[PDB]
Amino acid sequence: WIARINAAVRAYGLNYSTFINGLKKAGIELDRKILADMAVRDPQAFEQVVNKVKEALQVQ
Repeated sequence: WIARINAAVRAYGLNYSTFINGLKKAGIELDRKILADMAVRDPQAFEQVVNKVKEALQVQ
């Protein structure tokens, strides 16, 4: 539950590393292992986490 996170976020432009920082900016300490299930396998809830880190990080 590591490179599945990488594999999920590389669609956007995040390389998991910048996503990682933006998780803390969101204040949601996630994708640590076994969210990464949802990252690939539940793309509905994946898009929610991404949405929160998108405002918190990217578009902030």
